[PDB]
Amino acid sequence: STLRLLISDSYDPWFNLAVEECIFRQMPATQRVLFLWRNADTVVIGRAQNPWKECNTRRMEEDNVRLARRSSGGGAVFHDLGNTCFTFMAGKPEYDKTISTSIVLNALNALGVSAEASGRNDLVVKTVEGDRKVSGSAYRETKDRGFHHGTLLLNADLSRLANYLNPDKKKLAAKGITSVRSRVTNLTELLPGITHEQVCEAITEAFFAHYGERVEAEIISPNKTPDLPNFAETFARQSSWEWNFGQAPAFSHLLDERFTWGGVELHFDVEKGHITRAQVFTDSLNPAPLEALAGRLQGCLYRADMLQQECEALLVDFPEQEKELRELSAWMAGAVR
Ligand SMILES: Nc1ncnc2c1ncn2[C@@H]1O[C@H](COP(=O)(O)OC(=O)CCCC[C@@H]2CCSS2)[C@@H](O)[C@H]1O
Ligand SMILES: [Mg+2]
Repeated sequence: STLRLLISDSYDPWFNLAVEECIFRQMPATQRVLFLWRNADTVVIGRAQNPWKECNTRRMEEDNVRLARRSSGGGAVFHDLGNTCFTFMAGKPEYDKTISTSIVLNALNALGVSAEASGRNDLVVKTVEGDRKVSGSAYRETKDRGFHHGTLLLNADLSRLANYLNPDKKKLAAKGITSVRSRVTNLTELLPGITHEQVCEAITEAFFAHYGERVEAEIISPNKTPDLPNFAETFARQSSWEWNFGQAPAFSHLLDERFTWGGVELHFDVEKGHITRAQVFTDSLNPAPLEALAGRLQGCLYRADMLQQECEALLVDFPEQEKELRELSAWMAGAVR
C-alpha cells in the first residue's frame, strides 16, 4: 500500500508536532501520509516567528495556553478542540501542496460546504458579510519530501482566538515573519451539526478517493510513547522554552517605566533567547544598583524567572534599594512576559 492514515488521540501540540516530525523523517519515498489531529488551548507560531510580537504571551501564560513553534513557515494561529488539523506528506518529485488542498476542498464539498483557496495559504467560504477564512496552511520541504499542514475552524472559540492573537503593545524591533490577519468564521455557522469526527471522515474519504486506495487507520496515543526513531529527543526539544521561545530571530526590546523613585529605560538586544546587550538609563536618585544590573544582564535568558533572579540578587550588595529593586523586578517580569 502507498498510503498511511494516522489519527492522534493526544491534544498536546508538542506531542503531535513531534509525531508529525518523526513520521515525516522516516516516511518511505513512495508513501503518502494523512495525519489527523487536534490541540487543546494552544497558539502555534511559524518557524521564523517572534512569539512576543505575534501573540499575547502574557495572557497565554496566565490562562495556561501552550505556545508551540512549528517547523513550517507562516503565521500565528489559535487552536482549541473546535479546531481540526490535517497533515499531508509525500515524497518528491510527486509532492505538491495543491493536491492536498484540493483533497480538503473535496471533503468540504462532500459535507455540503463550498470553499475555495485564497491567496497562498487560506481556504475561505462565502457568507452574508463577505468571504471568511476557515483554514490556514503552512508547508515544509526538504530535498526529497514535503508536507502541507493546515487547520479547519469547526467550532473554535473565536473570542479566545482574538484574545491570544492580540499581543500587548511593546517596542520590539524584530526580525522574522509577521502574521497575516484575516476575518475568520466557524464551519458550524454553515453546518450546525458539524463535528471533528465527521470532518476527519470526509477528509479521509477524499484522500482515499484521490489516490484510489484505502488503508486501515492507525491510532497514536500519548498513553504509549510512539516507537518512532528519536521520538523522546524530538518531543523534549519541541516542548522546550529554547525551541518555542528561544528560536525567535534576533530582536531588540525597548522597555520603560516610571516609578515613584524615578524613571528607568532598558534596551535589550536578544539573540537565541539571550540578552546579548543590556543598557540602562535612569533618573533614580540611587542609580548604582541599576548600573550594576546592566552589566550583569549580559547573557541572561530573556525570561521573567531569570530576570527577577538578577534583580533580586542585587539585594545583597544594595540592601538600601530593596524597595526599588523589588518594584523593578515585578515590573520587568510583567514587561517581558
Ligand atoms: N486556527 C485557525 N485557523 C484558521 N485561521 C486562523 C486560525 N487562528 C487564527 N486564524 C487567522 O489566521 C491569521 C493568521 O494567518 P497566517 O496566514 O499569518 O498564518 C497561518 O494561517 C498559519 C497556518 C498554520 C497551520 C498549522 C497547522 C498544523 S500546526 S498550525 C490570524 O491572525 C487569524 O486571522
Ligand atoms: Mg490570514
